[PDB]
Amino acid sequence: PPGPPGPGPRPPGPPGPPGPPG
Amino acid sequence: PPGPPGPGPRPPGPPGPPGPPG
Amino acid sequence: PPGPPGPGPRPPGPPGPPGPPG
Repeated sequence: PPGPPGPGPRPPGPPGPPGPPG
Repeated sequence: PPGPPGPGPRPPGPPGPPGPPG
Repeated sequence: PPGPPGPGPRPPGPPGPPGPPG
């Protein structure tokens, strides 16, 4: 008969924007 | 009596922080 | 049969580049 559903593993986000202007 | 359990797929994280001060 | 698949948790991205000089 049918089995129950199996959560997957945890990639990184993209880089942040450039820092504060000097 | 049930079948065996089915892991799901691995999303990307949020943007990184702003970089260091200029 | 085995059940259906179970998505996992979403790291923050790296810091951005240095801010522009001023």
